[PDB]
Amino acid sequence: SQIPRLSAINDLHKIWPTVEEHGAAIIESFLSLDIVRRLNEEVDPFVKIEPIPAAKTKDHPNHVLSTTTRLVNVLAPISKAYREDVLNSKVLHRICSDAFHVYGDYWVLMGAVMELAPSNPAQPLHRDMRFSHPIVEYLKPDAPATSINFLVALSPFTAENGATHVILGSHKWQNLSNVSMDATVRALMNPGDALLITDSTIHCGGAETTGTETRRLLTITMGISQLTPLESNLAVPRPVIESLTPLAQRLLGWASQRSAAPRDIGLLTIRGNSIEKTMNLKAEQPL
Ligand SMILES: CN1C(=O)c2ccccc2NC(=O)[C@@]12O[C@H]2c1ccccc1
Ligand SMILES: [Fe+3]
Repeated sequence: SQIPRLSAINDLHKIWPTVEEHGAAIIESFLSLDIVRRLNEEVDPFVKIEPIPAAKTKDHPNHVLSTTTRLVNVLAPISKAYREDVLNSKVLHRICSDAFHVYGDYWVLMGAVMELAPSNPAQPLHRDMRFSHPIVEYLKPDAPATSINFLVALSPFTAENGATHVILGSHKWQNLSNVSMDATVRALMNPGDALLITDSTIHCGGAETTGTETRRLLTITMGISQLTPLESNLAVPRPVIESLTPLAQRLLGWASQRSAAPRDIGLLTIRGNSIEKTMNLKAEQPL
């Protein structure tokens, strides 16, 4: 059984139900080729100057990613396509509101570009969030997923160049005895396609075998606003923040948040008022 593939336009209402059942789905043409081009252009130089994940110069080194991975997060200050087109994706927001309605508001836990050098080895099969949010492991096994991960191809995903592996149905597994590469299928994707998984879906980046292709992706981890993001936008210039939509501002932690509790008292509030009301935060102001 292969990963179900869905149209971002026509099959919109089926995307989250598909992931909820099978643990993965491919959203064909999630981002247009044009958004992909612009995003690639914008992040290019920052990918190039990015050192190894556990570089000695970092005070939060990432010891888990391979030395042949480059990860660049906090994309808003770096990319117009990201902070405008991506953060406002209608497809993304329908899926996220489908997925997280039982909990309340959601935001970006991390939006990162990942680039894999030629001959990058495959990752060990894993679930996300275990190196940042121990709390997730203590949730009841049937609790609705508290984060999901959009893995957006920014270049072709082939079997040959290390397209992602997923184990369909593994988001519901409790006993991990059958975890093996034998159980996986591949996410073959064109640029702009997206693989959508939950935080319980067992998956791994694939082994790059050509020795010449450089595979790149945009990973967008969306999570309930009750969970702390992996990345901070606190240092993003106010002019940039005030160029965004109110929705994009909330996704980046520049607005208060709400839970779904009937008499919700809110998150990140200030003596009963919102961040944005308190700071008189403007929105949609061109730079
Ligand atoms: C270390 N890590 C990440 O840096 C990461 C990167 C992008 C998006 C999410 C993310 N979160 C993770 O939990 C984790 O896929 C995890 C993983 C496990 C094993 C091997 C490689 C990665
Ligand atoms: Fe992962």
